Amino acid sequence: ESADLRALAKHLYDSYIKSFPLTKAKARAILTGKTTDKSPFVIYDMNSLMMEVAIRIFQGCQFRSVEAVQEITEYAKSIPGFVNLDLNDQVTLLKYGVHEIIYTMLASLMNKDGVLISEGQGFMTREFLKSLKPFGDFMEPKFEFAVKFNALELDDSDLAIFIAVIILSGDRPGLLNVKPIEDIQDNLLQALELQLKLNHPESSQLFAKLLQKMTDLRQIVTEHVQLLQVIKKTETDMSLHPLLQEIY
Amino acid sequence: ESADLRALAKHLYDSYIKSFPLTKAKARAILTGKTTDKSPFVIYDMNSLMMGEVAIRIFQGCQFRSVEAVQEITEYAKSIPGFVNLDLNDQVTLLKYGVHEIIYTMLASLMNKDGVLISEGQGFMTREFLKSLRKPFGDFMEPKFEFAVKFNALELDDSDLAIFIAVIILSGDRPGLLNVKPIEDIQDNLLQALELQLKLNHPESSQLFAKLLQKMTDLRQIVTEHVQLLQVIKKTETDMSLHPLLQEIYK
Ligand SMILES: CCCCCCCCOc1ccc(C(=O)N[C@H](C(=O)O)C(C)C)cc1
Repeated sequence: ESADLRALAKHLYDSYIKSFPLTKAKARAILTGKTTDKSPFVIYDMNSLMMEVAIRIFQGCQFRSVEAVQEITEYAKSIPGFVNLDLNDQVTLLKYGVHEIIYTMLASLMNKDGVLISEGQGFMTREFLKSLKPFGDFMEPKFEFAVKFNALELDDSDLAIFIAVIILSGDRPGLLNVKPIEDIQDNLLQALELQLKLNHPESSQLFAKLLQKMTDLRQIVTEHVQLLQVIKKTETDMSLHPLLQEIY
Repeated sequence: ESADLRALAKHLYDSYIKSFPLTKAKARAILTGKTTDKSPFVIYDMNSLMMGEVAIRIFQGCQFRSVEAVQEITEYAKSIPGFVNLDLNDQVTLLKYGVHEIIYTMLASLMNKDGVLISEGQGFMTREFLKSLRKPFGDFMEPKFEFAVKFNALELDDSDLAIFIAVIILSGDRPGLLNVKPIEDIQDNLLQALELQLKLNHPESSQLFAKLLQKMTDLRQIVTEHVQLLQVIKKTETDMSLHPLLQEIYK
């Protein structure tokens, strides 16, 4: 029924809005399309940054991603059926799902020339990011993914359902009861297909093309974790990282 | 019109039968009870293999079959409407990156949880025998089996796979492509054809289209994994030759 499908899609949209402060609609109005309201502060070089450095930028993105994990966790609890799953499976779905969501939503904050930081009050250029040490290789593959992903011109109402599809994957390692997970995802996939067909009636096979993006997403995440343990061989020692590295 | 999509599906299935000598339909008839003029000889250990270095012999055997498969996939690709009209470097690029994703898709038709058909279905090599091979080589086929058991649960037949194999070839996110838009135009048409085919062939099968497309992630990971394993071999086995066609596909 278009009935419960449209009703599920509005439910998820409203919950997405409540859970994520910086929407895509708002990031775009700030980005290359600019409201004549308040320009963000631009970080293009060391002196504008001041106004290790590659390590504190790295650490700042960790702080932000820990915040996002909690925004995504509350969103997932609004997906019908998610909280009725086995508690271990809920934890497993979030553990393996959260990077994919982070890089998905980060694309909403990026264009080919940079990424919004600090709730949109800043803008760090793509060029300044490449100009770092081993840390110059972190954000480039996300910019390359973002550029191709944003070419799909999804909006928040589309991304709300797509994010739920990612969370309810079904193939995460260690799940205990796969069936209700794939049952929920089936119904989310149906809602996503109808949502794309009504929201983008002239965008042929957009559903299929969105699903193909999960390929690049999982490769991006796989690639991110390998660089993450490469720097466990640059930063290594001393103890005044107390509960800090515990929180991360 | 849906009528044009059915004709596209029929064309591709017809070329598939012509290009691939061992279909899933024949593989499943050999594997299951069915025909007993098709019963394979089973290789599960050294002496049954001796009756049909060992690890390397088996690996050169896989290499030859792989080269054979590239030739068959290449023949199939030329039948995909528009493929031969595209720029040449791109045809080559599409084949370079598509070939192994297709080989591991079609290899599932030859697999069950216990082993894999070989020598055009005359033989069956056990999954445990392949895993007991010396070190680097015991690890080649096991992720392939793991993929196949999940992929075979979709219950696709050759007419479904013909269209899916064409979707894979005509990607357009392949590294180094010159003109992406004519590629995506073909793939869009193929995706409509796949979508209609699954809805008609598997009517009671909810969201099979989405589930099948999601499987393109597992294929990408298997190739990536496989490429890492081959780097190990090139260093431990300096007296061993990869095939030129396979060398040029890998970079
Ligand atoms: C069907 C007639 C010949 C039977 C041989 C069956 C052996 C299983 O089929 C395989 C097994 C492994 C591969 C494979 O991954 N080959 C690798 C590749 O081309 O990347 C390496 C040989 C390089 C390809 C085909």
